Amino acid sequence: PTNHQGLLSWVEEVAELTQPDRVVFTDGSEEEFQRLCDQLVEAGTFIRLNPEKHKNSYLALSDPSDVARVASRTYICSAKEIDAGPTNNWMDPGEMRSIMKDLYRGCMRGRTMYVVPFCMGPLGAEDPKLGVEITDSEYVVVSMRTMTRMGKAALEKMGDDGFFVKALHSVGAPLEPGQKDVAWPCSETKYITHFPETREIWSYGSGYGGNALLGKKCYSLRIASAMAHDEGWLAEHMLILKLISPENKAYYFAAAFPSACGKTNLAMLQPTIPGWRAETLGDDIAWMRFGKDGRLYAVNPEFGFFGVAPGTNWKSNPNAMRTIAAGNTVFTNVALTDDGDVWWEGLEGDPQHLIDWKGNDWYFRETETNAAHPNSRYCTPMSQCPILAPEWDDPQGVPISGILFGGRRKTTVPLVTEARDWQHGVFIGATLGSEQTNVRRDPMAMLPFLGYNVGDYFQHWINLGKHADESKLPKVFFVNWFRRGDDGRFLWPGFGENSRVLKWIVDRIEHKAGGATTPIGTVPAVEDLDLDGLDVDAADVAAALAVDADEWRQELPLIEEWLQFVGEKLPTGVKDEFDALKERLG
Ligand SMILES: [Zn+2]
Ligand SMILES: [Zn+2]
Repeated sequence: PTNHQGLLSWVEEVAELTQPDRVVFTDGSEEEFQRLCDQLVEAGTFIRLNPEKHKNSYLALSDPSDVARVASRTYICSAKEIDAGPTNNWMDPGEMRSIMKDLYRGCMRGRTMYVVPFCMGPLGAEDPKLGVEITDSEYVVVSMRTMTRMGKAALEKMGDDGFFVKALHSVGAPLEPGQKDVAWPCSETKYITHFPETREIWSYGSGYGGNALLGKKCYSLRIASAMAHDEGWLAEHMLILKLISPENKAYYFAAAFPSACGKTNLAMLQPTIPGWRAETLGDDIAWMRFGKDGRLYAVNPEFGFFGVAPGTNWKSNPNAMRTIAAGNTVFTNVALTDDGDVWWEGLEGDPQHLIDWKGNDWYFRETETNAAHPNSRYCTPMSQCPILAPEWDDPQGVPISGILFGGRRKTTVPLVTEARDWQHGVFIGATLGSEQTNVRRDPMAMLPFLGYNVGDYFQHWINLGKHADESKLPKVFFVNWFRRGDDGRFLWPGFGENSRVLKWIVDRIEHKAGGATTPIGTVPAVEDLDLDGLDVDAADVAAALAVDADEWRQELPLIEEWLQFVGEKLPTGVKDEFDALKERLG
């Protein structure tokens, strides 16, 4: 019962409303972490995994109704609907508060209310962005300890009157005295609400992932994008990659991809060409701000990895596997092996029997249901990653040389393209297309995560570049690892071989590589790429890099219909780039 009167007043007001059995301020210590884990094992929420294979690690199985972030229940409650905009779900904030305050009344009966102080980004910073999550979920507390810098240090940073993001959460499952709880409490009624003006997050009904770990997307992207809008910086859905060349020079890249585009594989790249090395500072969120020298510097505001498990394996991402191998991990909805290890679809091992994510027996080449839930997760400290860059915890961040945007496209979009200038780069991000069941637009990979109007967000990107030293700005590139030939072959082998594309990108930044001037930007010819040691058909690489005018003419009305959907706040500068592309295509 410490504080910081503003924090204490808020906690008292919330507890008065939700009526928990007791209030606990968390300190982030190892002692606390093990105590909370013991209680989770006792509740059945966790089982302890075999410590010989994952030290200090646990498996949680969720209610099948609560297995993912729920976009349709996620809201931006700005004072005016336009400031939420077409990529957001809006409700009048007074109306929303009436609904949610009703839901929160008595919602924590029979439960401990945890008050969880945390810092987004390195503690060493001057004004770090601070938050406090109030939650009635012990699972949330433990995962927040991994995903953020949680506890004592953060609370100290708040001082006696420091600003912090108020983040309120309940699973919405009050208990009567002596009532037996379930392993994974939740509600059929869910809201994940953001109040951008006041920098507040209110979540109810889910204990899962981005709905409940309020640093993960709610703070990192939604609230932070609104802060960045007002304060002159960028909060983005980007991995941060450090690439080191044979001359032993480091280059930092920030890269945004939508889901199902192999983003984690790239973040933990093992280059396949001699003399090139890669290290990571993060694989999800990047916060970028101009430094004194006029360059853009990136910091990872998170402290852990929260990755989709299925598809992660030794043969495609051994670095992720090695990070997980060091333990201290909470797994959610993966399968349990006979020796207390874990498994998920895509992983090596061919286990003959498993217990699946619903607690049922599963048998190899027999059971027709997935052993792990398709959205199952590992939650693991970043500090364990064997290719973690030494700069990972530097509050000054790292200077960004290139910003990459990527998506999955069978046709049309070449393997790599460089923007003509910053404004063109913004257009390339703003019109990022990726395959859906045909092409979904996911601008900067932020479609579900913007804290304000998408058009205003594009204008913000435009403004930051206009007012910057142009020579200091990151160069912008678009990458498509997934282009296919008419017969369905993959034109580019991908994975570690993506290091060859990254080498072209570095060389372009240094003016040491050429390329063709095409209507869509600068695109290398096959001979501009290092394919030495790579058994690939040059004709396939040529096809991967082709820019076909007829294909791009068909792309135009898709882009135009997206730009119309962006609505009244679409920047003139984005429309300018559309018009210029159309003119160049002829
Ligand atoms: Zn994802
Ligand atoms: Zn992500």
